Amino acid sequence: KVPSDIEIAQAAKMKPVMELARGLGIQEDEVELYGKYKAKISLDVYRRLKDKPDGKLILVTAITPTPAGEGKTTTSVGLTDALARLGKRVMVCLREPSLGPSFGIKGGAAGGGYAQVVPMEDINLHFTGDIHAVTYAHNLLAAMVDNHLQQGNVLNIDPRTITWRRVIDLNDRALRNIVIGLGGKANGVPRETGFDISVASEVMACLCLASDLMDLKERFSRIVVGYTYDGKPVTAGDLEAQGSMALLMKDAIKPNLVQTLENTPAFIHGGPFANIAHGCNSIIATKTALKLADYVVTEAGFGADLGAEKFYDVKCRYAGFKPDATVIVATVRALKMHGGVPKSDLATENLEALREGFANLEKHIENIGKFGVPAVVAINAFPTDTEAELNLLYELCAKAGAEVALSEVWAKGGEGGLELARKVLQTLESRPSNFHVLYNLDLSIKDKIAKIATEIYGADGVNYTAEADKAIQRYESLGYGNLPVVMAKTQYSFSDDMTKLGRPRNFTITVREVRLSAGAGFIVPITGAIMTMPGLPKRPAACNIDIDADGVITGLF
Amino acid sequence: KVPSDIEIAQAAKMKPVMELARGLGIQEDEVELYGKYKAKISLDVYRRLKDKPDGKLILVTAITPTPAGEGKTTTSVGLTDALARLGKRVMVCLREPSLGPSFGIKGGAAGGGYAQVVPMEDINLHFTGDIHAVTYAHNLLAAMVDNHLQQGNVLNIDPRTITWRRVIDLNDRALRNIVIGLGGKANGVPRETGFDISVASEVMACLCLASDLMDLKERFSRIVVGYTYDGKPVTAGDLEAQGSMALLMKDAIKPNLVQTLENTPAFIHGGPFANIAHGCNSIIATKTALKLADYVVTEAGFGADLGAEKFYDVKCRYAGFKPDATVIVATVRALKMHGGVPKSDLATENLEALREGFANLEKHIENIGKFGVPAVVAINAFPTDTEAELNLLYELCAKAGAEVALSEVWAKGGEGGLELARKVLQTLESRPSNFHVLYNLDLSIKDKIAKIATEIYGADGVNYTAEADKAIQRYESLGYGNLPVVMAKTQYSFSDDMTKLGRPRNFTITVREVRLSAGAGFIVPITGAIMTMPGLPKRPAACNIDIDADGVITGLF
Amino acid sequence: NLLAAMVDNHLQQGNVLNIDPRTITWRRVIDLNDRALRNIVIGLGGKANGVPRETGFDISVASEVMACLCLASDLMDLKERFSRIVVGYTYDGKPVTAGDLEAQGSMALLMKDAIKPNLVQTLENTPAFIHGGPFANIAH
Ligand SMILES: Nc1ncnc2c1ncn2[C@@H]1O[C@H](COP(=O)(O)OP(=O)(O)O)[C@@H](O)[C@H]1O
Ligand SMILES: Nc1ncnc2c1ncn2[C@@H]1O[C@H](COP(=O)(O)OP(=O)(O)O)[C@@H](O)[C@H]1O
Repeated sequence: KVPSDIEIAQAAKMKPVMELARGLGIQEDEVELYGKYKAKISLDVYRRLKDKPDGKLILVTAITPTPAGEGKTTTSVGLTDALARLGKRVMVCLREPSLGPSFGIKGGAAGGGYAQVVPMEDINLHFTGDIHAVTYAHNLLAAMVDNHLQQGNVLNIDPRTITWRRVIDLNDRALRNIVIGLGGKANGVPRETGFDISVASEVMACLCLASDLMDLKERFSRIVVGYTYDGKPVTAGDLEAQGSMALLMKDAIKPNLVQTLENTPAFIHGGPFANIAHGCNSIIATKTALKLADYVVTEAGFGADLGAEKFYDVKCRYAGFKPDATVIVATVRALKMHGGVPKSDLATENLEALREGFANLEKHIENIGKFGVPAVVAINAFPTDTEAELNLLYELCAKAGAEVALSEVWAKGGEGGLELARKVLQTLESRPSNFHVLYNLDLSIKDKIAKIATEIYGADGVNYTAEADKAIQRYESLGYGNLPVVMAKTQYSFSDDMTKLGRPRNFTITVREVRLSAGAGFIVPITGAIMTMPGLPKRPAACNIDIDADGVITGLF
Repeated sequence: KVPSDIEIAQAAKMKPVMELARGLGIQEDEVELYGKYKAKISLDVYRRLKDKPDGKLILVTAITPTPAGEGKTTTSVGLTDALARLGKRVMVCLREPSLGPSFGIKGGAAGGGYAQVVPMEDINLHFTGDIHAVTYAHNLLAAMVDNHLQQGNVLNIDPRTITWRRVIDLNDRALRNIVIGLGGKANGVPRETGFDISVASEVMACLCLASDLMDLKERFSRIVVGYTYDGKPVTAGDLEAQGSMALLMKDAIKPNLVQTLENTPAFIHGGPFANIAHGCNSIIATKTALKLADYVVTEAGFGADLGAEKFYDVKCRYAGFKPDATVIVATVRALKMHGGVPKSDLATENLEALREGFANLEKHIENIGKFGVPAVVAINAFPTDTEAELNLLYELCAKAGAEVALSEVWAKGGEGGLELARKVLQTLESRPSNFHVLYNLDLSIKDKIAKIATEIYGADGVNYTAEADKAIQRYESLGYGNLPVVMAKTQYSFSDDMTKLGRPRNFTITVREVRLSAGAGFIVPITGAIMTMPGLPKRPAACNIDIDADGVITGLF
Repeated sequence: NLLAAMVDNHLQQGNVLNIDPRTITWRRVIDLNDRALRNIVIGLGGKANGVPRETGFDISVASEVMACLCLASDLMDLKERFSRIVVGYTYDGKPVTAGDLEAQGSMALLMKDAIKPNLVQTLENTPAFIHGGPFANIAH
């Protein structure tokens, strides 16, 4: 018997975040509660502590994802709980989930098992209203664009080249492509546009790479909404919108102090797209936790090929962060799959598969290697992984020359994470990390993409469509050449072939389109149509969700 | 002499709401803070005081609106504050403003001068996120309708008969008329629709008319979104959205405790339109106040002919309230506009036009009479009124059997309302009310409409277009005939012609359209052209809005 | 376009054949160079006005009707080909042809003079037929 995630977080025992705020030496006029159990820590905290030295930066990443599931949050949070069970002054920084999944597929634990962050309900509903403000700032900008068209279009924008869309945090496919502006001289200018899920907002992206508020304000100002008739780009700043957008963000820029079932301080702040964007919680939440703990467990989206890579290449580069360790997660199950084992064959023990599957992990370790960062494999263990496999895998990481550990934080709490914690410590004490950015700003865009594609995915090279080259020609020329590179591609493989599992070689990566996030300050190579607006299943969670007289919720998890 | 509104909202010391909370007999386990100066109060409070007697209910209303501004919210707060001075246990209930105005037309205070509920900024912006919840629940329903189409359209909704629009709390004209569902079979069902500003949402109206959560859930279920190809209604019940929507409103349902400049406790909750909806703050807020205090002041959008009338015929009806008194706000200024005087020369004394305009106010007093509620006029003092004009206003007011007070609450705060406060108290001590609604629900839709039109508006009779006659017959045959009537008409005339100021005679009203709010529980006849989505001006306030590092806001107020 | 008109009417009249409007391959045609018509949304205005859907126009000579005119052996053959024309698919993916909407006789009738070749001549009075005019890329 293990009870369900929800029953767990429910029977759990939360501590007023005000005391946790206290225990980290957050002043009480810097806390801003939302009930006894969530709060916004003013930015003033960091800026009074900007010199006190940063704790030690630990990134949790993982192997390329699989239907089997890796448990990268579970084990990013469990490690956190072990490090507190060892009297380390440690936090965990995490991403806020979109609201949308809650009502479609289902709501999920900020982690899972005995490695959750709480309160789980609030995290999955409106929480502190973070995403409501993004949405509202994005759409106020769009509002202002369409209105600017209505008022005579002084800036001579071609309505048909407007890249600025709209957001809503519901999986609504009906809004993917729409026409707005209908009904005459009074109601605007008809045009084609659409809606993406709000977490994919560039505004969401900025939230997460803004340094202070005035950085968010100015990033806003840089955003490309669309181009004039002569091809000249127009910005949020041209529309003199950056003010009001910043204003709508005033409270959302502040990170949200929650906690674990084991009362370790957690930040939850930001939650951007991991493909068309960098995949991390905000910089604010990390740079703050850094001045507040001696250890900061944090994480990034997908496998290490995308999350970690960008974590280093965009976030760390921006923030001046110098990560220290990095855990890479894995299962004998997720690895059996990378050895041509269909999801039904995860039942039978399979010593032979686990060997070839390993190729995925080894590749990652090398790639983490490539940053001057001390890896550590962590192994999320599963109820039917017979010990045959475990040691066989255990072997292969050491046989591949990097540290390895069993992780039982799912089933056992901070206790199951002690082993791994210790190695992270062994590593933190004895293994310094000369982190370097995998590339240089001044490289041409293609050079940059080559690097990542060649060095990280392990490809023989990159190929570029007619439009893709045309677009890069446009941007280098507009000056947007300096920026980093965010790699819009599948996650389920090192390649773009969503089915090329393991370490496929001989392949090349093909770049179909190239979008700009001037505001976030990056550039997005696309290697496959990107799902920016999911739709609801045949029967949405919504249909089965309910709340009674007592406030009892069913169907949410 | 008197500072600005924003200057005032920052100077005055706010008391931790938890105190105000306790001061009212609200247990700690019933208050959830949103910082120090905001709180949601539990619905458990009303339940634990179900059997205490109600304080006195006092409605603040006004003569016919002009573009000049009228005096209402400011009197509500000002009256409240004077009563607290006079020693009385008093609360004021107010509506939450939409986010929209803040960026286009203008963000003004919840009141003004020294008669303001605060914290200003938070009330005007995201507040405690109620409107966001309303927004998101309404659009989740929308999303669910379209998904229904896409998933085989089992309920057989004719997309084209869909009445459920979408909402956003921005002034976005371009969204009024849209076509969605485009892109292929993968992307939903192409159809026409649009957005309304969030506070026009039936969800908002249900929030404001609900008795608690399970009632709000029920109303939700009764919401009609569209019709089968056969003309049979399809409700949100039918798509099983009520639990989700409810769940999304679980914090939105509790009223928000806040306060005036003088720390008088104050509820802000709900915020509907006064034309397609009843334009009152919530029943939950009002009905709790009546338990926690001996005097509750609340108010209604637009003029007495609209807000007051709907306050009595809808709100009080749903709730079994009985107004003990009612204040009508008049200004010498506007009463002259009603006597012909254009906006440009309102400062010039003109007793004859003032005598003519009084007709407007006279008609309103008569109308409050018809509900059994003793009236008291409040003259909102302006520096350019002459003593002669004021005295003439008191003459007519008494010659019309109404007590009247001058009210300098905008400048002097609670003190400028003592004379009024005392007159109100004199009326309560000596003229106990005989409250009754204007009309019985038995009457047909056309009878109920006639009775309002003739008794209240002073209309001769009422006309219909063929479309209105079809709707009324549809609504009747579908059994919504015994519903209350909410008249969307212009606010600036008793007539349905916005130019016909003063006390128009020999006129007819025309009902062009009839929509239905089955969840809110009423029928909406439309007379003019009704704007359920304002749009941005030439140079929107959002362009002039900034915030710097010090947190200092400019061009927002 | 009569066929087109008949497809949409089919939708409006209760959509008995259960065409998914969105899978409709039968566009409309006009023998003008009109770019603005390539991508359109039709069927708007209310239940009185048809079924909103995406579609567009092709220049008339690209029309399959033109191609059938040019490949037909006579009228009854042109009628048959017509009937076999696929306009779209049921929600189930099964094809719905012009046969299914019973348009082939009408279309045929509309082509009763169109079917005969047109005799004319060269500058030197050598006899000359002009008849048919399809695209050489999507058609022959
Ligand atoms: N060891 C385990 N056994 C069973 N279920 C697990 C285990 N670890 C994680 N899970 C569940 O599966 C999901 C995957 O873990 P999570 O950390 O959320 O994945 P990721 O962060 O890689 O998306 C979690 O929601 C959790 O409930
Ligand atoms: N006596 C007065 N002198 C100056 N300004 C006033 C006075 N009374 C009201 N106002 C202003 O009018 C504005 C809008 O009118 P308000 O007082 O809210 O009345 P209403 O609710 O009828 O619109 C407020 O922001 C307030 O500052």
